Amino acid sequence: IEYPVLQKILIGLILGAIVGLILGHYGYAHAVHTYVKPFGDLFVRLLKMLVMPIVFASLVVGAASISPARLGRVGVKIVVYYLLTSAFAVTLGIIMARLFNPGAGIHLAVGGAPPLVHILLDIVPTNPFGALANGQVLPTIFFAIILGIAITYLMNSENEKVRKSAETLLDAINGLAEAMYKIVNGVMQYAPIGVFALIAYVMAEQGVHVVGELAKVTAAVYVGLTLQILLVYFVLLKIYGIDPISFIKHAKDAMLTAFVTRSSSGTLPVTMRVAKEMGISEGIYSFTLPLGATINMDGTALYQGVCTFFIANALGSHLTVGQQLTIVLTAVLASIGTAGVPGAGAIMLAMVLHSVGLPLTDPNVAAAYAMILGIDAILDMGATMVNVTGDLTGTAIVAKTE
Amino acid sequence: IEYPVLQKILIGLILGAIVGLILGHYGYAHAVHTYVKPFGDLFVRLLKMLVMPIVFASLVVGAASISPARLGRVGVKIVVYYLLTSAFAVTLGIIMARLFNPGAGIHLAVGGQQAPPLVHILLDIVPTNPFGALANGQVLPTIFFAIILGIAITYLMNSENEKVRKSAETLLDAINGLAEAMYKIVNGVMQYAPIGVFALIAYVMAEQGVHVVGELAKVTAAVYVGLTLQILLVYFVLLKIYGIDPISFIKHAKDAMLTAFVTRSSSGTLPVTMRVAKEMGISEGIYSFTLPLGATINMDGTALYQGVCTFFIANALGSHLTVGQQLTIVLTAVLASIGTAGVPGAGAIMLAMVLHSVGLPLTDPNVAAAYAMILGIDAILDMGATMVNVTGDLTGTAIVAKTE
Repeated sequence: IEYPVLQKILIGLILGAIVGLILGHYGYAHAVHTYVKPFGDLFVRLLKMLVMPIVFASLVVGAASISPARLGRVGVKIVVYYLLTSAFAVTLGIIMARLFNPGAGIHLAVGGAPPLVHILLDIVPTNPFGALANGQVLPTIFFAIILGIAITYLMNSENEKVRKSAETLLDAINGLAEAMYKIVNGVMQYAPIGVFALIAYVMAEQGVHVVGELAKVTAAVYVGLTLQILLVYFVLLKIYGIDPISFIKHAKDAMLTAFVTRSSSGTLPVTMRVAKEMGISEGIYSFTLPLGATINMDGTALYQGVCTFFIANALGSHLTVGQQLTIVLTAVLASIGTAGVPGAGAIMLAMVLHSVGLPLTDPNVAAAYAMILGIDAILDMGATMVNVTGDLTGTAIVAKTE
Repeated sequence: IEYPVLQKILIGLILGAIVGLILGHYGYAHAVHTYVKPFGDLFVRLLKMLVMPIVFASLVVGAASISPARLGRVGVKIVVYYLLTSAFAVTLGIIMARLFNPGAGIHLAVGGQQAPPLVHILLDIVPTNPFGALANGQVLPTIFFAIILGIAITYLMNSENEKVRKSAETLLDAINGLAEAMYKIVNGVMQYAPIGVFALIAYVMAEQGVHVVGELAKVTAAVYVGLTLQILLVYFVLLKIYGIDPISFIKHAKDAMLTAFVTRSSSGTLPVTMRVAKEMGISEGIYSFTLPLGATINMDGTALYQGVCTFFIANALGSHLTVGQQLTIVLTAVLASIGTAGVPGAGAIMLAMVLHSVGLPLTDPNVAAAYAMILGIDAILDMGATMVNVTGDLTGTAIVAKTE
């Protein structure tokens, strides 16, 4: 139950990727799935477990921070933060989708409803207890904020049974909040097993596919986001003090979980614990790391920039070069929010085709789309890991302001 | 309601193929479907209409032929006929699938590397209610009844009673009244065949023509010339070798092939297919039992389409395909549905079913990807495969006929 720290993770990752990529090439991809996968799950399981308490609890406490600003500000900022990162991510994806040209081997050309208001009203839960119980991040967010603001106001009550109990609750809640961070490390001790087993399977069952013209989308994603980290985030970390390499130092574990869990929200326990140990206050990170996981577009903007190209160019089309954006922007904007779920990228890509006019019925549209689906998991890992890097970057910059 | 004969069809076919292929390239493939298709259907409608009477009626009469042999023989022959044509079709498909090599642009490899009873389909041949049989479609149980009825009528005529010998005639005549009546309609329909043909391969070229491009087109080559080579090298070799004049055959079988190609439906063309065997001069005692039992037992098409398409997939997922061990898979495909190859789109189904057997299931999103390309070209690869099946049906008939 001992041994080296987060190199033990990197020992799992590289050793897994190799043993999986090998094992699926020799076809046992299924056998890997029935023997290895469940240790990879048990990791995501234990992380998921925490996500609800660790968010709800932390954010009642995170409304002990100055309410009118802080939770009125920052929200204004971190929104405008993602605007100016997603903007850069879009043009970094398009200019990666021209650079690499994934549409040469195919080459096979075939011709050719959200209300918002009834999703805005969904933010406000009608039963917070249910909210928590039955998953749900973004209504639990809204409650916790409204609770901790209410508690704040109870402490300034001239009565002192009230001022009394007010404390009791908030403390007891912080008991939980803290308790969970304690577990998040208990889990992390199983993270090398979890990582090894996860990208063992994910490399067996979709690695072999990363070959040929399919691989030419994986290039423009993986180096396209590698360039989002270096050229857009570090440029923003450099320009706001906080030291770029000391950042990766601290954010090591949240990125290696985001990459492997492939789930933005499913890593928030680790994501948040890195912001504690980094030294941001709960009053910021408890509201910008969850509202990040669901509002962050850096990933989808960069994956449906190069994948949008791949399809438009594989059915042998111009793609209105430089009018890529018209489609890529409209994709992001169709689900500005709720990009946290794994596999979500594939869904919007399909949904865009409904808008493009090329419906998934056209058996060659469906053919090209199915190739992306044999590679989506690899393209999802990188997109989430660059999302949760972008989440902390957004946090640590706004934090070191307000 | 007048004008030139079957050139009017060829005027529809070439003019349609051009106007459709053009119209779908400019995207109106849907608009072609909502305006043109329904005149193309109305042709297949009217033909379908006849298929039940014209088979049932014709085959009761076709048991006026000498029963113990003729319907005991020929059946033995025409079975063994298709054995030796399908054998040749298999090796003509494989040796077309190597010749053209459809698996170069993809090239996109995914690992892997990895139920019919028959007896409960044999017992389905015997209907349990002939009336229903007829009513609710069903060719191959209506076949079995009609044969059993006309044999029974034959035996009633040799009855020493002469009310019996009397009514026996009445029925069989009245039935031949129908049988004939239908051939009369089959020309009434044919006068609408140029409109039908134009409208059908107008749409079929709009909605799947544009796809016949690149590596997809390299399967259409090895099908269309692969079956063009079945006609010339296998059927004419058998027509030459059995008297019946090869070019005088196409003369007579012109209309049955241009319907089979455009209706894409083996059984859906039997009215025309049969009328060509009347006007060719075979007896009902043969053609009424070898053209329907053909439409459902003929494999010349599927053997040649799932020879080159089986390759395309095995080779597009970048596999050896065990060259020369193609047959192992191609034979087992044909043999999985020896029968019931008559339905349109059937070829696609077995191709999928083979992958279940190969070990590469349709779930594997690149298996499903390559398969989906074939599905964007299936209709074009179906027209040719049915037209060469119904050419092989009449060839089988006219050769066995000119024997027994």
